[PDB]
Amino acid sequence: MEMEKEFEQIDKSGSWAAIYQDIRHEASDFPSRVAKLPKNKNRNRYRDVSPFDHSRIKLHQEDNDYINASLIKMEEAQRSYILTQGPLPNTVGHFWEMVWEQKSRGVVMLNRVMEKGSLKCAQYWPQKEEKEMIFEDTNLKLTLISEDIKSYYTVRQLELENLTTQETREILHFHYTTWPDFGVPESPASFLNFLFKVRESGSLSPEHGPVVVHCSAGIGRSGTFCLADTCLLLMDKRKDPSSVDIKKVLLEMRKFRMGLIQTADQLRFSYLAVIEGAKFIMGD
Ligand SMILES: Cc1ccc2c(c1)[C@@H]1[C@H](CO2)CN2C(=O)CCN12
Repeated sequence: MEMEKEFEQIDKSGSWAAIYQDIRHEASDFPSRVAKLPKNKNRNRYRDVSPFDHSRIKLHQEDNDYINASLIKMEEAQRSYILTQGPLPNTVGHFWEMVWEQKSRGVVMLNRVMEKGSLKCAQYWPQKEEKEMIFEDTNLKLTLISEDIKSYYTVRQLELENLTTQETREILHFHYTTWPDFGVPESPASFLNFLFKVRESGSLSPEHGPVVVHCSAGIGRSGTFCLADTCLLLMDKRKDPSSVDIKKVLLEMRKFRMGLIQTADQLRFSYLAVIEGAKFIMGD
């Protein structure tokens, strides 16, 4: 069923809450035993948001290999994503260790450091060229190279140095700065523009490790980003773009991380983004 017609049928009937609860009921439940070990309590931002054991990213160290991060592997679309929480004061070094070890080119940030008057993640990148950051626990150095501030997003060029080997890599930081403190954006136009800027950079391409995507918990806004990207890629590959079922793609992604899409309003916004996405790239 063409999703644009499914959309108007749900809107006219006002059944968004009913559709959303059906997804919550059918979603996978897999063990997260490593996340719940007592040694890992200060590595989790939220007690109710944990990576599954089968899909968690492992840090390359013998001490403690745990980080709140999941590998989302989309077999038909041929895309992979790492979805993670906003870094905590004691996990900023783990975060950059993961970017290094997984060979990621891009980090996608969908939150502000402060929202609703409370801290939603650590200040984990340098704000001035001449004041670099050193992470002594993981032996990494991070330097701000350049910053491009636009109305709806900022892009940063960062240099990550493995102090152990003196190898360096260029990381691109894509910061979506205008998601509202409450609800979802009225139009998906600026979110879509942002998504196609991340693509144009190479950060989502198979010649690099998976993109790292985060918000505060790494399930709601983060879920919206990967769901829109994968659905638009499937519409480009298939003989019948009308066969793409957004609810079935979301349930496949929920095999790899719990809770993706946190509200019925985020589910409706994801439909709106894909639908408009299709028109721009398939109509005109
Ligand atoms: C669906 C959509 C919306 C916006 C948008 C794109 C796609 C992106 C980039 C422009 O922003 C450039 N681009 C094209 O010219 C073809 C499509 N793709």
